Amino acid sequence: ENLYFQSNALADGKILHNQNVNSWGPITVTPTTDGGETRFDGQIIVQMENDPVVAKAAANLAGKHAESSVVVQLDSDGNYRVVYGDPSKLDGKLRWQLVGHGRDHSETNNTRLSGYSADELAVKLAKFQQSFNQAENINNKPDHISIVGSSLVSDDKQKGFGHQFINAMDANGLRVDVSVRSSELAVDEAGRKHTKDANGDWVQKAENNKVSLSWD
Ligand SMILES: O=P(O)(O)O[C@H]1[C@H](OP(=O)(O)O)[C@@H](OP(=O)(O)O)[C@H](OP(=O)(O)O)[C@@H](OP(=O)(O)O)[C@H]1OP(=O)(O)O
Ligand SMILES: [Cl-]
Repeated sequence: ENLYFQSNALADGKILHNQNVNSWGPITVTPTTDGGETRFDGQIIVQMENDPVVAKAAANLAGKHAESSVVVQLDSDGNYRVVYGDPSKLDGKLRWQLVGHGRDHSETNNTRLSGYSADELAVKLAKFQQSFNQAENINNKPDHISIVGSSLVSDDKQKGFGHQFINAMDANGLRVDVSVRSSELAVDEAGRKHTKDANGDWVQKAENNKVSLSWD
């Protein structure tokens, strides 16, 4: 069990590959059925790097709400490809879940998601919104961003990547709520997230491992 999770922890993938989306490996979603109520009418799972753990996590997240999820692979040039789902159905309250490995540890934990600083990520997402909305003729923006990478906010939840990111997103014209984890993070086969607690056990719904940043 813990074997599966440490193997799937979303930190420090050895080979960073975020360039040229056409060269990325595909994903296949296996829709699952036990994931009950979601407040989002639709969501985009944004795969930020070509890594097998990241690809698997993105597919698993999609499978939890297969009918209303779109998976996009998004590269360093801002080119993307829709690898799962129907962008034209995205309506109502939307979430984006960003999937990638956190890297480059500091006193406030990881400083990079899929090779991007908080500010670079915000720029990439703002360009992505513009490009996607015009290519797919959608006009919807997220209400929430869930950061699906390991340890991207400080242990005390006051500093780090998540804070720089929510502020940078707003400075780029996207005011959104952001959920982000201070612990190691992994996604199971049902698309549920598990975090590593203080003892070192992989656990579910540990609120001390997550913070939800908001414009109150
Ligand atoms: O309702 P549940 O089955 O317990 O699932 C929740 C819910 O996700 P769904 O949209 O899939 O229902 C949360 O979404 P919120 O409305 O709270 O945002 C999500 O939180 P994030 O959006 O922050 O990712 C949370 O994830 P976590 O385990 O980090 O709380 C996740 O629970 P699962 O991990 O069990 O899917
Ligand atoms: Cl709500």
